[PDB]
Amino acid sequence: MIVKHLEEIVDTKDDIDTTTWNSRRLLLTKDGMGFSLNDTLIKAGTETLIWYKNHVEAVYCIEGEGEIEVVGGETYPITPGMMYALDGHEKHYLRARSQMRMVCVFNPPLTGAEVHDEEGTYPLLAPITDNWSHPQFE
Ligand SMILES: CC1=N[C@H](C(=O)O)CCN1
Ligand SMILES: [Fe+3]
Repeated sequence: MIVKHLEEIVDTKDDIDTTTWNSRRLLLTKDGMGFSLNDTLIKAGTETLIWYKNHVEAVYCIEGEGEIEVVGGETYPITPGMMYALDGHEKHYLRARSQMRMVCVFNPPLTGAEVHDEEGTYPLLAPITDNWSHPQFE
């Protein structure tokens, strides 16, 4: 039996932060379920190109608005309750207008290595700057 909680996973090694998303890993390869499961926040304003050549992924949007454009296919608006699945290993752009909370399922499981690698993703547009700077720490 396995029990976890999002509020324990955030700000933790299972919460992987990138320029365009924040991925809270719920079931890992270690957990041995046959799939990985996470809760990903795609940040407002971002664009990411995505292509998983070695996995199929299901995505279920429970918050926010955006779209997914399939390279060589259609463009599908994302809203709460929309779900898409890349059974065809589709190359695609993922765009968030507001922050999107996505529940995600990978088959086979992603590994910590692939997540940290950012295997299959290419972030193209980051969120707008909050006036921050690396050499500024005031
Ligand atoms: C569609 C997507 N999957 C990744 C994941 O759930 O690991 C998060 C970033 N975006
Ligand atoms: Fe995706």
